[PDB]
Amino acid sequence: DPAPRLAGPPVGGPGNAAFDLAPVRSTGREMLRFDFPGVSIGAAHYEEGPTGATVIHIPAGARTAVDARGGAVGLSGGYDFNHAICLAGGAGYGLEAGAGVSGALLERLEYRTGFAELQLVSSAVIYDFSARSTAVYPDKALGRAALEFAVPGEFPQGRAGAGMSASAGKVDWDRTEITGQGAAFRRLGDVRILAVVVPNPVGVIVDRAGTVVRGNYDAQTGVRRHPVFDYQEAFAEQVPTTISAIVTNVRMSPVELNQFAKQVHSSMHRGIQPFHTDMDGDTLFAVTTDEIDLPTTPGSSRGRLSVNATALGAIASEVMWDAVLEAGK
Amino acid sequence: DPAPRLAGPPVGGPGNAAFDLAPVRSTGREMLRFDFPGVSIGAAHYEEGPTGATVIHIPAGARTAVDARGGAVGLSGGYDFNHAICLAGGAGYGLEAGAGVSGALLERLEYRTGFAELQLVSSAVIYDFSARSTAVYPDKALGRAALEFAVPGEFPQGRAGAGMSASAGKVDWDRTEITGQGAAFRRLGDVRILAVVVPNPVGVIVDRAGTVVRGNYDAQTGVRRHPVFDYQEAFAEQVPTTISAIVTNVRMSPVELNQFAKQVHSSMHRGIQPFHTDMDGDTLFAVTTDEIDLPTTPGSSRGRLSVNATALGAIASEVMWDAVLEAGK
Amino acid sequence: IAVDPAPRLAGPPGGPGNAAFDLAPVRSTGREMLRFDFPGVSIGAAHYEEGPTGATVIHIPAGARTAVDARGGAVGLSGGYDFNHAICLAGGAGYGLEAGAGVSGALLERLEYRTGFAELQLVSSAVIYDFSARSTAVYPDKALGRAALEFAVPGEFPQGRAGAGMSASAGKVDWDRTEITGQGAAFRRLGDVRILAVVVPNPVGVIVDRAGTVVRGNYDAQTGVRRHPVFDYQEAFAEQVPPTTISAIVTNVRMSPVELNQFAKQVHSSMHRGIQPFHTDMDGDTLFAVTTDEIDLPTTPGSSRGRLSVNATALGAIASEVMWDAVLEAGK
Amino acid sequence: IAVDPAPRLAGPPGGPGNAAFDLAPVRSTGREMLRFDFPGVSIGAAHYEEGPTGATVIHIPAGARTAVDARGGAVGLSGGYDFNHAICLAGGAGYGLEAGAGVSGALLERLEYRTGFAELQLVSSAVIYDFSARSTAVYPDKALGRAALEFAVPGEFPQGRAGAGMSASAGKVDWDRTEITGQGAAFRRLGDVRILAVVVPNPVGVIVDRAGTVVRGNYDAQTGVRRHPVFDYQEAFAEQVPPTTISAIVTNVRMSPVELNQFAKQVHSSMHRGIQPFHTDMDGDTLFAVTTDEIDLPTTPGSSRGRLSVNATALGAIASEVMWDAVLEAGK
Ligand SMILES: [Cl-]
Ligand SMILES: [Cl-]
Ligand SMILES: [Cl-]
Ligand SMILES: [Cl-]
Ligand SMILES: [Cl-]
Ligand SMILES: [Cl-]
Ligand SMILES: [Cl-]
Ligand SMILES: [Cl-]
Repeated sequence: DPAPRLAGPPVGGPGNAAFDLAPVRSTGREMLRFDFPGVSIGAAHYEEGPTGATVIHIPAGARTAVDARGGAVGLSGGYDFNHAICLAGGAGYGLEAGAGVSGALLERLEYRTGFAELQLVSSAVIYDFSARSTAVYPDKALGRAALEFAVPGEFPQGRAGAGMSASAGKVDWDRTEITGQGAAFRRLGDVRILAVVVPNPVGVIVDRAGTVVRGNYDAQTGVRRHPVFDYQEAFAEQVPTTISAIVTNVRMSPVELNQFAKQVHSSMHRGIQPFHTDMDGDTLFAVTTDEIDLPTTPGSSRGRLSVNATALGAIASEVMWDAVLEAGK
Repeated sequence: DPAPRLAGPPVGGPGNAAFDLAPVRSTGREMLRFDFPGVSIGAAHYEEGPTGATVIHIPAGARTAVDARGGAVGLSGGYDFNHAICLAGGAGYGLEAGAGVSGALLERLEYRTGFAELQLVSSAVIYDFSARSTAVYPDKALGRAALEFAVPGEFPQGRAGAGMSASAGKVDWDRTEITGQGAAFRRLGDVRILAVVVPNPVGVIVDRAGTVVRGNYDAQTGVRRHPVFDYQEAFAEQVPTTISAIVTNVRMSPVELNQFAKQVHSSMHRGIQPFHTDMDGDTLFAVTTDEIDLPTTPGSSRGRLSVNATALGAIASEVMWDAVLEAGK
Repeated sequence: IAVDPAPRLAGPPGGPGNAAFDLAPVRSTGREMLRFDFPGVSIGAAHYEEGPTGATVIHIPAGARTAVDARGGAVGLSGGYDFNHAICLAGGAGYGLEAGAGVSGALLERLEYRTGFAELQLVSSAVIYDFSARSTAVYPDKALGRAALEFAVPGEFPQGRAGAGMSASAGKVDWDRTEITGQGAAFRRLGDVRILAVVVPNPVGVIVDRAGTVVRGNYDAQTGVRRHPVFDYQEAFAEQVPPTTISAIVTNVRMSPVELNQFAKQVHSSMHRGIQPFHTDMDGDTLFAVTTDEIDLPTTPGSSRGRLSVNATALGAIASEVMWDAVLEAGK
Repeated sequence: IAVDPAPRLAGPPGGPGNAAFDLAPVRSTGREMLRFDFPGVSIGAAHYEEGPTGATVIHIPAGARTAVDARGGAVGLSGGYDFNHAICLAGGAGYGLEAGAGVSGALLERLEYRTGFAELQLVSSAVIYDFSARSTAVYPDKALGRAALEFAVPGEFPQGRAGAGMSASAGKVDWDRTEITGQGAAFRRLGDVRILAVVVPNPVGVIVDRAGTVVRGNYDAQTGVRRHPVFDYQEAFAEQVPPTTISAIVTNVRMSPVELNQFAKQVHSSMHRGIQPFHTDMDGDTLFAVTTDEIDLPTTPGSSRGRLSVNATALGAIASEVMWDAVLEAGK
């Protein structure tokens, strides 16, 4: 039962043109540290929003699967191979941050443009305008800044980057609470799994016991409700987005990687409820650096079908739940 | 903590040609009764398998969305409008049951064949051969029988129809348990929601507290395990299907219905874990009889965004969890 | 081909169904047999005279990686697997998917009822609606699918009114101008490379040759000629709004799942050259792209004819021509 | 069109990028202006001489229901929304998606920075890779997209080397045979019905006319003629294996989401008539089908020209011809 963080009602607010916007390097509430060679993370925000962008930079490039769900997807690129993933606020306007990343990467490549040297950035967005009283959005300059701020082995938890103005629980805006962004990391032997998430759900964040921990908080009661209780009573009366990434170092074929993405994404309906709704633009990127082979056969002491991409997906699903809970903390 | 129902190892077994197969009307462990005009359910099995088929008959026809996930889908038709949904065992061979339904419906239509009089049956299957020691599968005659046995307002819970030899928890077959089929029903005002499920998951059935209730039972310990505990230890050591239907009477557009299907299907990763894996052929049919309008605006005392298809999806997700728990009981 | 200019109007359309008849499968021989050299690939074609309707089965007993491309609002598909031991094409609209169950059951029996997951016999099936072209309600049933498998012959294909093509037809702006088509196949061997195309065109649109001439469908008995449907459509709009094809490519060239899928889409779209309109809401157009995984593409795509000349796209372009030839055989 | 037979080889391809230049947007006028009567639809085209590269923006301020059809292995798409206030087509490969951000930001400013979910300004963008056709690394940036919006003119389209078409090219079996294309548009009014096609063909394949003649791309300077790529591909295989197009249709006819989506697929596939090969792994082919929802189809599909003559499929067939005309304008 954490203390509430109600977003409150928005107030006609100023947009980008009204300000000389200074990027700020986001530090969040605390820094997660981890060991994942070849992966860097940067996060930048404008205090003016507040709104921001979070960039996962994999300079060598990495094979990717994208799983998009719901009626409000805001996606650019969605490539099967990426040098960066850019997550941002600002609704569709915030896809501009990824253009800032792309242009910067072209500069770093000394303006080479061979079809194979193309720098590929996939971007996804949350609508974060109800949670504040301005129209500032992540722009090209903010995406460039997030890339510039990227470093190996660090992630700023909470109100940082794309998570500045993320919020949950939207049966009614009077009960919506600020979330954040979150990350979690596990290493098993040589295997590495990093989960990054920016939950801006219509639904609420739920822990492993089934407790609603963030979103749909009623100030009249002091208690959070699972949305289904509201929905069911609404029917009886009246009749008559989360953007995320997994990054791993395990080699998976295109088909395995795509099904892994679907599996991990669906697993997030455990910690976010409802999820994958028409109201949401839920988008997960599954990224592999293609470093570690799975064994040719899937046995172990733990079972005949225990070491495969599905197994990896189950583990990664837990890392992602932990990240969602970090974002809601 | 229910008593175990381990499937045990399969034993070269006989197939359909070896028997004079008599359809049996499946009664299960108990009958669910409900009120849903225009919907009938029949279930038939062969004791010889044991294996069976469950048919949802909507004689007027109903708009449908199909959501298929994983690497082992076995689907026929997958139509956007159906007179029947046929769920069966027998792996891909059991898709034949749906042909029995289709042919019977043509007969009932007096052999009319105008493109608009076409009788549309969508079928999906589970692989149920590891859970028994024969190669008998649901054939045309069994599908016809299931249709013949269909009645309004009844569903046979447990080991009935397609659920005869369904099983869960397949990290290792020594720990796999027999499930069944399940159904649940809710009425809210005029709104009706029926969930039908045949869980044959690689994963396990999980209740709302997070307890593993069916699948991955270790006879050496007397306890069921969430598969992720096995998977994670397998990695540390070695490196280095569910078919379902919702049926409702609420009018939804094609787009709403499709997103509703996705939402409800993903919600099942709460009660089945892992879910939507490469190993699974998970297929959900969302069917509406298009009887009840939702209101033009989505408000109620419960919230400004409380009465819409997403709301319906959240409610239906709970009905489906209840059905999954019925199947595992 | 030399297409026969003569009309073959289907005519209009209280039809009897399967059990009204003592249905004996007939091995379809069509108008002519195509012979092709592609070890591992057999084709069987069976029909019921009483429809007339039929099924055509491509049997690849090793199993072969497959991509499925389905378009339009009227798809009738079973299985649609990424690996198949057989592809079953049939008449009878959705009822004719039953033929593929006949194939599946027969293959299980041939496998001595083994049911290990790696032993599952996988059949993908697709259908055309062929009831407008005849009075009956007879459809390709499980017996007919089993018969088409039993009748499969290595390296032979019956052109014309045979198997699934027995009551196929084209050009459906008005049924008075619809003509019977058939099924068709074509084959090319280029070096070591083998490409087989099989098609059962039952289009809303018409069959068009490489010169742009409409050669089958939309025959107006009042004019004696076939014109493109667009002329009828444009005249219809000016007046009233005043101010399926099922097919397979089979090749022996190794393609990854991703390459094979995009090859399928390319070849399928290429068929809008020979069938117009195509991929419509009215159509259940479904193409299966199958590779037997026998021969590698070179690791680099060069030749004397260009730096990007030997790759899956190039193979797709070649296969597209084989498919157009098959479409013209069906319409001949 | 009368296509110019003369070659326009792109030539081969250490190129400077955007900030190397003081980049002034130029309003593109192309070779000729198409004028069309479609209230609510404007087109702006802007280029940078220093590329040369550009962007073409279709501005529909009411917003319009859209279906997106994307094919191939090289798609470069932003938004891909089911409802759009603008469509932005650009060069610069994935970098040129930035032009659409310029459009989006400008539209937000025009909306006085209102951000209610029902007020969100939705821009879908798609790109061609046009860097082989020039030395520079200049790409359509946010300023260029904003300029293309600012330059939008109701009912006018600049044909040829203009906007996104400034460095578009066709026929990429070998770059030595690649020719500059352009952008193209065509428009038809039939009764009350309006159909606009816009295309930016940068294909791997070639542009083909209705007679089957290759008219742009794969020009062999050693022969003086263009032949179909398949001749090169087949010769390449015999030797070595021995024994993007971005486009939009815009119409005023009401179509449901399902009809509009299948219309998009039909029209897109129809472009394999005029662009061959098409929908290849090599291509990022993306078509936007947009309806302004002004006029109903009749409730029944009859006319004197047939019982199934007035429906979305019929509209698709008509629109397919408008699109082929646009492709030929681009290649002229
Ligand atoms: Cl929000
Ligand atoms: Cl927890
Ligand atoms: Cl199993
Ligand atoms: Cl429970
Ligand atoms: Cl027909
Ligand atoms: Cl045989
Ligand atoms: Cl190019
Ligand atoms: Cl303007």
